[PDB]
Amino acid sequence: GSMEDFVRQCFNPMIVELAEKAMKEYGEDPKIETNKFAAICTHLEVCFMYSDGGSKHRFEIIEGRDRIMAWTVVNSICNTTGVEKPKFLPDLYDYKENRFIEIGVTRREVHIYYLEKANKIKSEKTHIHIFSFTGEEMATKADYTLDEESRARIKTRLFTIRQEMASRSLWDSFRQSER
Ligand SMILES: CCCCC(=O)C1=C(O)C(=O)c2c(O)c(O)cc(O)c2C1=O
Ligand SMILES: [Cl-]
Ligand SMILES: [Mg+2]
Ligand SMILES: [Mn+2]
Repeated sequence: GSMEDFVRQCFNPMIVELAEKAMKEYGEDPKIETNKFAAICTHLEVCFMYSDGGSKHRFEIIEGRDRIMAWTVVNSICNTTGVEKPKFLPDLYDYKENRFIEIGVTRREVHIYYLEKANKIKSEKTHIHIFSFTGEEMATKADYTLDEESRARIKTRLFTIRQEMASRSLWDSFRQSER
């Protein structure tokens, strides 16, 4: 109950509505699966923060879009470059280094998640980039895409959430709840 409260206090209304949508599409109730709610909100925020990271329109956002537009963006980019169309929707496209990006956000250790992602997606083409709430980060062939300045600004936001969750005692539960 106080997590739902937190979610609507801490996150911008656009992120909140996108999350509710994304959850209801799998039949999960945000008022009930409140730890998934917060987890989705955070993932989306990082995506949006990451996309502002570098040069102006360095990145095309794919996450947060409906499936048709999402795929329109993908199919369009593979048609005009020739980079292998992926088997799943990624999170961004990097116009500077011509590759898609999967972004992950983990409550566990950053190596455990990176493994699951790598095996989950296969397609050697795409890029992975994990963040934690404790400031850890792991990237594909250790290539961190953004500059250290913008990267820290994300990890700093992720920490404050961890703290502000802990402040309301919600964190202990939120950390055990990742599947
Ligand atoms: C299990 C198969 C279902 C697909 C799914 O729910 C996910 C996404 O669409 C997605 O876009 C996604 C991230 O972007 C992500 O960073 C972590 C994830 O765990 C997911 C997902 O798990
Ligand atoms: Cl807000
Ligand atoms: Mg969007
Ligand atoms: Mn992702």
